[PDB]
Amino acid sequence: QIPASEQETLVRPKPLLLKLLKSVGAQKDTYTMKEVLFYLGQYIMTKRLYDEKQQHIVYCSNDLLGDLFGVPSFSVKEHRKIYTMIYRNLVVV
Ligand SMILES: CC[C@@H](CS(=O)(=O)C(C)(C)C)N1C(=O)[C@@](C)(CC(=O)O)C[C@H](c2cccc(Cl)c2)[C@H]1c1ccc(Cl)cc1
Repeated sequence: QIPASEQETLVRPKPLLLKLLKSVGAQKDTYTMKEVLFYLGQYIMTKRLYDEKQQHIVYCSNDLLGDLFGVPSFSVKEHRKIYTMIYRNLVVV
């Protein structure tokens, strides 16, 4: 459904997203989506907003991530929706 070439595209996170990304990776002016997805994913795991015990759902209503995505929770398996939420927070280069 989602082509792998999409992970090579270049983007610039908006201020709030950049704040989240910097807690897990070095600050950069331009990121590849592969980088954005990893840092976002790593932020979710280190903060345990995703417990492998709780059937694929990430709970973020008590986190900045919830403010970024505009939702209290979401499934890690519904990738199309994740991309749409992430793009609301970045600008394509
Ligand atoms: C928070 C969970 C992270 C950890 S992880 O792999 O990124 C890693 C362990 C490498 C940090 N994560 C996953 O667990 C995965 C394996 C969940 C799944 O599809 O079964 C993949 C997921 C992912 C990867 C690429 C693109 C999308 Cl939209 C989602 C990806 C993910 C990345 C960002 C967001 Cl916002 C949501 C889910």
